[PDB]
Amino acid sequence: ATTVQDVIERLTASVDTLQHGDPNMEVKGIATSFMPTYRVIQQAVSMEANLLITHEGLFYSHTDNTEMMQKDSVYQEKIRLIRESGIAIYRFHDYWHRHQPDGIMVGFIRALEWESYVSKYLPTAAIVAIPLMTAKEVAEYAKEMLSIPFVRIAGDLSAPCTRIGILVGYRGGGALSIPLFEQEHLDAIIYGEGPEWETPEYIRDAVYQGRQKALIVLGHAESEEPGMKYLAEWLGEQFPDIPVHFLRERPIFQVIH
Amino acid sequence: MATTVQDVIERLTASVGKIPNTMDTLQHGDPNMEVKGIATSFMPTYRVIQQAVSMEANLLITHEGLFYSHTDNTEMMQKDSVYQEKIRLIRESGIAIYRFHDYWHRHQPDGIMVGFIRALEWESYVSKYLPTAAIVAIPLMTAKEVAEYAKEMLSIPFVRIAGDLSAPCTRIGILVGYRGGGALSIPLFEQEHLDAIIYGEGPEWETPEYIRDAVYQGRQKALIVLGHAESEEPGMKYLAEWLGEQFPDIPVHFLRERPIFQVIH
Ligand SMILES: [Zn+2]
Ligand SMILES: [Zn+2]
Repeated sequence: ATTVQDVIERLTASVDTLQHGDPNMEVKGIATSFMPTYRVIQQAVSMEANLLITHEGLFYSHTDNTEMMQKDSVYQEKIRLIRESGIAIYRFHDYWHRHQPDGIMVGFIRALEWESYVSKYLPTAAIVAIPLMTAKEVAEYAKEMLSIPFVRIAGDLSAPCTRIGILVGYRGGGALSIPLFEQEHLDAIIYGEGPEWETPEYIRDAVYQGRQKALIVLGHAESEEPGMKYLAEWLGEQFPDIPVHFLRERPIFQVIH
Repeated sequence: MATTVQDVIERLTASVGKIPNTMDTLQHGDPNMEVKGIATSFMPTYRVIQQAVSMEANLLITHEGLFYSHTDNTEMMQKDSVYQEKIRLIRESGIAIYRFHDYWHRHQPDGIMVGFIRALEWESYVSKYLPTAAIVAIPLMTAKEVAEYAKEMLSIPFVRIAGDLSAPCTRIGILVGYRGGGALSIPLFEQEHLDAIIYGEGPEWETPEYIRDAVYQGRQKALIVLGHAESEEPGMKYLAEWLGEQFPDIPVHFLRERPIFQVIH
């Protein structure tokens, strides 16, 4: 007779709020996803999952924008679907990141089958030491393992890489990323999203100065969806009598080239 | 009478009142130096500075900061050889570097925005200039066609599109630079009844997800994301054209940079 709040308690004790729904509802199935899109909510209904665990918020902000969205028709139609669906939606974000090895990062490393190459887990990043690959080869490897349509790369595509730093989510900014390059003697960094005018411009200059360095930018959702698939596997083991599944979304962007 | 660096600064900041703790400052050089040449750029990259020196332009006017932040970092400027070698180049360059950002955006028509609209040859289609956006009413194109048009007119290798590539687009909002976030973009979509928005850069979890859901709900809307430099370089090219008019004896050149990213597909 596991309830919504029972699941939240197990998640909160492995180491973020119930955006909607009855915490005392009995859980009949669980979906996980990076983003609680309108279509993911419809898919949860079709799967008869009445608890959706997602990484991001419901209404396109990390802050509470409910008042600014009250007159918005997209918000109104989404809240109408949520009320009709009877689903509960829980945002699981900070806890998973703050675990000893960050669970989002662990999921990413596992998706790339790089468990055996991890040199160290840092609070904000992980470091891997791999057999030599060019930066373009690392970019192609990540694209293939993650099954994503495109990646972006700054700097030297031919840079020989044996030490790589990984930062998931919106962690590509210069304050987190730039110090790692010489502190951990990195050839390249992989990250999800960050300001275009910070770490990529550092790499542009470094390559201009002759350094063989590069930056592989995956996409924010692309960098964190392995963590949410990993979460569904963990939840399915924690609750073996409740069906639990990851829902993947389509890429947010298409490239016009 | 010759023209000095501070002379150019004053001509640039002339019609805009003083902005409190703006970082539109002189990053390096002597304000009383005479200007033999002027270069404009979006970003003061290592190569941009080398080219300005090589062209004997001794005043570089750029939109962004010198060390990979909107706030330069003395901590980690000390270590890291990349920062060090760039500082060494600047010092031995003997050129003046002035960051023209807020005052450019706060010109009566946003100078970055006017440069962008000129580069797309869309001045005839402007419906209004808002403080932090422009609205254009264009001959009907699909969203994909708008994206392809922007890519061709700006001479850039790729653009990205969220939403409905089939969306019939006539009313388009434009936000240059890092203004694509939902605080600015989402109100505009329903206040100004936009079919699409073109912007430089913004959080992937804000406006693109709004449009994803809009399209899931049956709306025919799209988002075209150009890149930060791609959205603001035309504004610095236009600044070079303007500055040459204002200082006719001084050679003025716009220094374009490479795309920051290559796409692997
Ligand atoms: Zn995250
Ligand atoms: Zn700008």
